Amino acid sequence: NPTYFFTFGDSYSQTGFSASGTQPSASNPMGNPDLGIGTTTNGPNWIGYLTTTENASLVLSYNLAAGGATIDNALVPFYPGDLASQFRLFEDVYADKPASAPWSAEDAVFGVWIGINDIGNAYYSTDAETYTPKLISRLESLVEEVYKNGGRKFLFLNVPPTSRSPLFLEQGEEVVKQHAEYLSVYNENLEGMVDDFTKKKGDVTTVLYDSWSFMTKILDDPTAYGFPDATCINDDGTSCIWWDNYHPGMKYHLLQAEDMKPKLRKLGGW
Repeated sequence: NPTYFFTFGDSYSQTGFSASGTQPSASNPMGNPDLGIGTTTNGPNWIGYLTTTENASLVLSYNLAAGGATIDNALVPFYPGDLASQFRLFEDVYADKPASAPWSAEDAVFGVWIGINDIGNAYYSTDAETYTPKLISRLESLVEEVYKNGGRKFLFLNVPPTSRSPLFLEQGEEVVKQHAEYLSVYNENLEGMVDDFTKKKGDVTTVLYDSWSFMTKILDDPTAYGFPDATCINDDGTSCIWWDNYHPGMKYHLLQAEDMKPKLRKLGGW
């Protein structure tokens, strides 16, 4: 009795899963590539950890996330594999519940972690209070497609403090601040959307995971988590919070997955 965990997102979530590659099974829950390959962490990422280390029962991971993704290239554009295209890939291969992924409302969990790149590319050129509702409304319409297919369990991660990644710190404290203020508005509107959707549907199970506060706790007191400081970079993924100037390493992703486990019990796999 597996949980079918379909995920959508950006480079904080990518593993390089191909819908034409080896498919998830009990003996191979990630499908492809091997657990620990394809990420921006030097090892497993939060999805790999949730699927294989923090799981309370069998979880099968179909990870559609792609580096460079924004919500929809008609709003903030980046790479062709935006979130809209990831939902299209889902619609093309898994939405009709094929024998290879025979999911149902009671055993499918749809996880979305998006907005890092939308905010990263729009925080200085748009007004947060009126532009972020357009981003969030487009996210909600994508979620509605999965709802129409029969999905009922949803996991949303808010945007973490990429304002304090080395890439942003180097642009100056006032840019860190402008980005952080915009991001806060986005995350508030995301929360409102998840709450409104949950109430309006009445038949869904949802979790909004506050990655922002979790990461912020570590950045504020890095040595309490085994990191020497909040700014160093090490591509080993474990010596520093940062694997490169914009992405956290496997040690951070493991701490996040361990933090998420109790909050995901209600979704069935944890």
